Amino acid sequence: TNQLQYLHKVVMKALWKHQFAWPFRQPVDAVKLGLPDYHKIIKQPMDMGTIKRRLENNYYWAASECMQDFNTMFTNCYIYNKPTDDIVLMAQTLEKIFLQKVASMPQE
Amino acid sequence: VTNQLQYLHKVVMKALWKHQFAWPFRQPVDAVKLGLPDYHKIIKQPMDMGTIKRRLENNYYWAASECMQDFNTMFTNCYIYNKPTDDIVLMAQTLEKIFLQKVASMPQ
Ligand SMILES: Cc1noc(C)c1-c1ccccc1
Ligand SMILES: Cc1noc(C)c1-c1ccccc1
Repeated sequence: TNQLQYLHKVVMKALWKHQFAWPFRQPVDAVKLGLPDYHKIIKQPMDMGTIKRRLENNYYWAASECMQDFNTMFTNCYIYNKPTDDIVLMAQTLEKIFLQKVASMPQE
Repeated sequence: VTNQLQYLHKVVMKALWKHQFAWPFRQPVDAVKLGLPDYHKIIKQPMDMGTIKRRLENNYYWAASECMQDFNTMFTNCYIYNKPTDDIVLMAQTLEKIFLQKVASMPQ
């Protein structure tokens, strides 16, 4: 759709290149990061790499569905991490940009 | 008074305000009442639907994005402060899904 094209080419491209985006471009690697409780707490892992691949494989049926995945990614970060962790501030910044760009999305 | 702000008031806020899970969000978190002495130490910008509704009623917002950021802050505060297993997190997620669904059809 026009909306999914906007989410891919306008919203995602703007988040992806951001200086705080690198932790969110691929799944959380709990082994590498040494977080053995990560998958016990976060039951629906999500990241922008997964979202981008879904957008490109025509996985989504509606823009809302893609937006839900972005939300899961941010929510997972807030739920798992300590409120004072830098990663929370990084998610908040990206999330604010996501909403700004979503506000200008085409209507269909 | 913009087309988008009207949508936020008449479609988004209308849908969320009356929801069966909305009650904890209709007024600011009362840390004294709930016995949460650390709430304001962790959450620096409290937000709730009553405040947002008032702002929409009183033409406080200059742009739809500003209102959208208030909704987002309300939900994000809830995910950051509470434990992963708290019911309030599920309630917030249910409301936020509706928020995103409706926002996907907001006028461009
Ligand atoms: C992203 C993200 N969400 O939770 C954690 C933990 C991360 C993360 C932190 C550092 C590097 C990569 C991912
Ligand atoms: C909403 C909300 N966010 O954190 C807390 C704590 C609440 C809350 C829980 C029960 C009743 C009212 C607010």
